[PDB]
Amino acid sequence: ANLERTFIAIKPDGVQRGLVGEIIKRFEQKGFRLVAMKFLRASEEHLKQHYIDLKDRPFFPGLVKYMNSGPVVAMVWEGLNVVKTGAVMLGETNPADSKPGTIRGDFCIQVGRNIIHGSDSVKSAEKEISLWFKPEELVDYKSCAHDWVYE
Amino acid sequence: ANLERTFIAIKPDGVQRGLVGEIIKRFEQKGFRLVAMKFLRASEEHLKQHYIDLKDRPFFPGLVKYMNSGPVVAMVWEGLNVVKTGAVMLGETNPADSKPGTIRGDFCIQVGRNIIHGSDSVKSAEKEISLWFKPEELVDYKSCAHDWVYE
Amino acid sequence: ANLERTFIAIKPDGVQRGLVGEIIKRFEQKGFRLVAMKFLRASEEHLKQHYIDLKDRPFFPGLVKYMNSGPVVAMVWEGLNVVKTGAVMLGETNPADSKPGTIRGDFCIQVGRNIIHGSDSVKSAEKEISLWFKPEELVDYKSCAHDWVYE
Amino acid sequence: ANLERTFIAIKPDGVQRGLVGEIIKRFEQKGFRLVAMKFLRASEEHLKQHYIDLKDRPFFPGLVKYMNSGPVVAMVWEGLNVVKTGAVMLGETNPADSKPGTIRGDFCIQVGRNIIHGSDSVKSAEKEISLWFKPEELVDYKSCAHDWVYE
Amino acid sequence: ANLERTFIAIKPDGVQRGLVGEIIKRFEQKGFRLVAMKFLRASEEHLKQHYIDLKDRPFFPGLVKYMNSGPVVAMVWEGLNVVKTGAVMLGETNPADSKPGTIRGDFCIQVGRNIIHGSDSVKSAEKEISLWFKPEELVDYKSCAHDWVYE
Amino acid sequence: ANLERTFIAIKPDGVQRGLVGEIIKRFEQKGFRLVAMKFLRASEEHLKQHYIDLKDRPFFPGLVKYMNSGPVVAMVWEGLNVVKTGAVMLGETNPADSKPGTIRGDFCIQVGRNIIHGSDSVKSAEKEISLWFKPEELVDYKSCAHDWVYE
Repeated sequence: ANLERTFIAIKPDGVQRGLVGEIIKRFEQKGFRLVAMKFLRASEEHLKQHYIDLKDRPFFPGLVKYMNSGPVVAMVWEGLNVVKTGAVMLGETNPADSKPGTIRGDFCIQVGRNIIHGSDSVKSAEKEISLWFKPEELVDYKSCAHDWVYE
Repeated sequence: ANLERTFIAIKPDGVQRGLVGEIIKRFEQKGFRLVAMKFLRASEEHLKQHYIDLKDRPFFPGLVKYMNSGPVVAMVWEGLNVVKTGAVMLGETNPADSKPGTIRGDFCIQVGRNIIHGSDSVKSAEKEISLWFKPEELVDYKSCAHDWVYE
Repeated sequence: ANLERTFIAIKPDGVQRGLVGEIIKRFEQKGFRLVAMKFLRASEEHLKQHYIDLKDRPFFPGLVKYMNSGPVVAMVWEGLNVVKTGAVMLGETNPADSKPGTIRGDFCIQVGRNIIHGSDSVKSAEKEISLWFKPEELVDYKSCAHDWVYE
Repeated sequence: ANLERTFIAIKPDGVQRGLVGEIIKRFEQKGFRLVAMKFLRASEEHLKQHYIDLKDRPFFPGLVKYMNSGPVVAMVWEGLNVVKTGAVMLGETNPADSKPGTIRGDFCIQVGRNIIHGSDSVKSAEKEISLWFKPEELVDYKSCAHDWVYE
Repeated sequence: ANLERTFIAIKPDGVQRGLVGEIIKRFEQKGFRLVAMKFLRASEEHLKQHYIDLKDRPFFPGLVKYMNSGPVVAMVWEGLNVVKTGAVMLGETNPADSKPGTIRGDFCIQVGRNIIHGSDSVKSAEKEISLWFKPEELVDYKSCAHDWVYE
Repeated sequence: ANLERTFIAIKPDGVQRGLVGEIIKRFEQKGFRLVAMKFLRASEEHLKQHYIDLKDRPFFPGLVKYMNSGPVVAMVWEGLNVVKTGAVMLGETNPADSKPGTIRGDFCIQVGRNIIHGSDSVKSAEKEISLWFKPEELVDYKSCAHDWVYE
């Protein structure tokens, strides 16, 4: 009954390279419902919170600097298995392993410029939704094609 | 030689979700030849015959009712290995497993609303072609690009 | 006036050149409803009835020859002002006078190879629909997006 | 000149019909800079402020109704003559007068379901921007391709 | 008449902004025949020859500097009225005046960064083809779809 | 490393079937840099050198015949791991094994009409580049988006 949500952020390279519309189209055409969306330059402290699990990695400062180097598009999407399916659609974390047809497979080359983030679990998703969105920014509506996407 | 043919049907949800053009385009761009095509609401009797091998399964009444709940686009496509290759282009029957780049992978979420049918064997293909089309609704012509698609 | 219908045929060149999906997509995305569709080689006799107002013109033989030279995709589309708007979408009769973004403007060059026909008036649409389709081939269903296309 | 901004809102019909990505791609590909974006159900109050110059009009309570009937994507885009040019890109107010190639020409049919709003003048834009966005929601960054879009 | 040629050049901003595939696709989809294509950084001397008519204009040095500032894609396309029709497809010289659906209307903003050049007459085309291409770089072949593009 | 180059040739079938723009777009959008491009009918003598290793095979004559039967688009592309990644983008040598989302998977059917060639190694690539291009045909410039594709 198809209420799972995931957090997806188009990274500053995705914005800079003019991919926002293309990426959103992929999620819309698949049948997922856009729940929330905002555009911002994320603060350093916010990004450190987001990537708290990577804080002791040598690449972490560079990741935070890159993730703050331009605006991101932050989104929440709803649908059956949106967490795992969203991850499939994005492609492997490293664009190198990413297959053609996927977002990273189609559009990027290096892991440190891999255009998009998607939650890696339901638990991570709910943390990330809380971090990036106030509850009232999550919009409840019913898609007109819902009964053709779901039995 | 006379090339292999497959039966492709765009299901009520694929029509409803506005994917008819997108789907046909993928077959045309691959180099397959459209042999036949019609748009209809398949009667429950016609669907009972299409799914006759499933007449004793518990889901059969619901399947037939669903498949009768909107029009389908019924098609025959020709080409080398079109049955197997068409099936790959459609993706796995469960969209949860279908890869980005495939029809079901790109455009749908749940197996009960999986937008499209393709024949699963040459046997099944000929069965399906004979059921859904009169032999005179199958058009013979040579694609202008045939000698660039086939040696 | 939202039940108006037009007759659209993809001409033999439009089929040969692989434009069936593209064409259908433009009608779907606009919000029009597909009512009927089939794929056939129209007989010379059928085409003489379609072009009956022109039977005494010198270009008649060549017109019927062209329209019979391969299969066409015959369609009925429904919506508010679909006749006039559909015509605008197609472009002008001469592709050279058809603007970029129209079907003829984007996809063909010469008036005698102008890929697509659309009815020129409601009167001609009603005539053409009857000629090419039996009433039982016209499917009645409601678009899930209807209430977002129409007030 | 180059720092002009306009207010673009994708109406509830454009969201419902899966056109958000499509619309953003058009502005991206043109060379305009996205300054702000958010997704929200606009309150009846907010909408009455936005349409305050029609309070005393027949069509007001149902307009405010439609515009509150689903979420909208509110955006601020920057560029030379973006107000006038954005308007041309959207098409005419009535989709029936909107040329193929424009957003309304391509995607919708009826004036009460015309998918998108754009500012009608520079003064209107600065009014709309200040109504719909906090100043801190407007992001200042430089497009990597700026020097290839502008002398 | 179907053997007319035109010179089309993607300017350095069109290459930088990743529009080469898109542009070529528009010409291919129209039915025109690619006759010659090369990628180069045009020399200052070459450019001064190309713009010989404007050699006494104040802006000529800056124009040559721009046009030398990155590579261009130089092309020759063949077809009926391709000089005039190519021009239409590109849009007006000033992207402010170019309509949605045209190359310039869809993809650029400022006249100085107007992404593409096409010949303005048969005489200009022949001059430009002689300047930019060696005779042996124009390739003779017949499109497989020629009889479907031309009567 | 980031300055690796590969050789990509769009075979005569790829040109004939109007896939030049589509192919180039896939490389552009990935973030690879176009270094060199020309369009020619490769002579039997040139193709004999290109396939020199296969000169004693029974299929060699028909291979050369095919590859000389129309023009090709020869390209050099640059970027990190572009040889291997380019290969993945193209799909397997046999279109039957090529996944949807790949060039051969999406656009062709038979191994002997498989639309495109890419280098199979760095060694091969440099050999092919020397054969197909003069060194002065390889253009040095920096992509405006370089710093958003690469760390």
